[PDB]
Amino acid sequence: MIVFTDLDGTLLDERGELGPAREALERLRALGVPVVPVTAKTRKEVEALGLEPPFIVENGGGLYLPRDWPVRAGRPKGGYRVVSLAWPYRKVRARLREAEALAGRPILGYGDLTAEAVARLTGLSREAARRAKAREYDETLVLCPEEVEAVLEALEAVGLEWTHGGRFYHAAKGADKGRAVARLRALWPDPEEARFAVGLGDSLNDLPLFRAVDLAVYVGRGDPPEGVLATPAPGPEGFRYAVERYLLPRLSRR
Amino acid sequence: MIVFTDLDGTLLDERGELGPAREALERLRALGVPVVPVTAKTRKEVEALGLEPPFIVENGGGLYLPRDWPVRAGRPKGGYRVVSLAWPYRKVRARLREAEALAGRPILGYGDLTAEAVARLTGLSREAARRAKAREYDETLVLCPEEVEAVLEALEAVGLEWTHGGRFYHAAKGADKGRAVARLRALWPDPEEARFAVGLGDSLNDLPLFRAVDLAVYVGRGDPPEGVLATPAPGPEGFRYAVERYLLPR
Ligand SMILES: O=C(O)[C@@H](CO)O[C@H]1O[C@H](CO)[C@@H](O)[C@H](O)[C@@H]1O
Ligand SMILES: O=C(O)[C@@H](CO)O[C@H]1O[C@H](CO)[C@@H](O)[C@H](O)[C@@H]1O
Ligand SMILES: [Mg+2]
Ligand SMILES: [Mg+2]
Repeated sequence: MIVFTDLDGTLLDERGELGPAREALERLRALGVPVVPVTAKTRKEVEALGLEPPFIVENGGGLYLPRDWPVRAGRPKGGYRVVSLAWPYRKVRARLREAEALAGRPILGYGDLTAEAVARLTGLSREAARRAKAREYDETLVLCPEEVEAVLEALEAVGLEWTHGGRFYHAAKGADKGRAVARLRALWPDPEEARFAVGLGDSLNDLPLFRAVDLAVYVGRGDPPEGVLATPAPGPEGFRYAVERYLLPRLSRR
Repeated sequence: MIVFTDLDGTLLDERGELGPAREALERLRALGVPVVPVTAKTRKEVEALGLEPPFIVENGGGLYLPRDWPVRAGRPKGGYRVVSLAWPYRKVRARLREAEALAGRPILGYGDLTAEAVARLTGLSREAARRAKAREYDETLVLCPEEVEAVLEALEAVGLEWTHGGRFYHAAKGADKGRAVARLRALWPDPEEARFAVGLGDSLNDLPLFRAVDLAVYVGRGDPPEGVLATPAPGPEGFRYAVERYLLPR
């Protein structure tokens, strides 16, 4: 079993911290069950949480592996090995200018904003906002609700893909959480261990994750997507519940 | 006679330079008639055009005078004395943060954006965008058409004032082109020279300017405000027309 988990609104509390999930994560570690973050966050943000690879960043844009992963893949990038699945940020940003020209409306993303502005918009500290701005694949958009319909159509017209991560829309090309999870499972050193995948998440950007796993669990607000399990409470309390009710039983058996 | 002139759309053209206005300006110079730019642009932008003081920037937020102006006013700053008429930018920005609270939504302006972003949104070069970001009084807001009304109501609720510049909304407190014109006229060394003021503007946001002068000329497109002269063609062509038809004869 491998557990693939989203971060914001799933494993992380409302302040972006891992505290509330520690107990459940320790249960999993004790049982030798690997946990793989699969997130809209950047590599810099994941590193700041103290999370080690393998992990998947920017909505599946990048798969990061340990430098000594037994299966040789990707290219060395700063102490890791990286498998790039999506277009680079620079290309997304260039194509966004074309979308903006079509929409006839400004389309602002983090790349247009100061760290100070991103901090104000997100509730992050200035330092954390700098990490959120260090994007390699995916752009986070800052859209007024009134312009969303027009903007999304403009993104499609210019060949970009969009998703939504809980509070913000994102634009990218080739970044899909399920594509990335599939790739990582195919690169797993122990085929048996990778045979059964669990996926937990809370937002639209997790729908492809749920399709790529064998057991899907929704810990967001409201009703779950069809065929995905719910928990009584959202976020880390939902993650904890899922570990204790859905996973632990499956880990003994017979 | 003093000629107060808006920049963009009036003295400047599509790309932002002097069309058939160079000659019109040299004529006024030859007659020893002062020309005072009155603009939404920053001091750094006006300097880049090579314009010498006196000039009025940021929609009347600041009046810049030569350091050696014969009438003592304002605060010394290098080659200038500056008369600040409006709240400083930092204070406007702080009030904006409050306005966001009431509006329950982000209110973004140039201060929140990179020079690269400002350049893309305005059509300016990165270098020109950096100068447009060097604001001392007034903030340029970046608003989608559908959010404008909610935002304006919030700005006013927190004690800010707003104006429309031609493409962007602006927020400030105490920046008014007419107030700045009246102040400069009162600070003019030779009262006889400032007795008759002319005001040329390309837009309706030049109404405060039009009210503060004795002869108002609209060199924009379509009908001019009531009590304001017009030209057949806008721009420096309008400026030239206006100078030839309305001024030179005096
Ligand atoms: O889209 C969102 O709602 C969130 C959560 O998915 O991600 C963005 O917002 C987060 C901050 O709220 C950043 O940490 C991420 O990098 C990204 O920019
Ligand atoms: O609001 C506008 O439409 C123009 C003209 O009024 O001023 C803003 O926009 C100009 C760029 O178009 C800048 O040069 C000014 O500094 C200011 O930010
Ligand atoms: Mg999430
Ligand atoms: Mg103008």
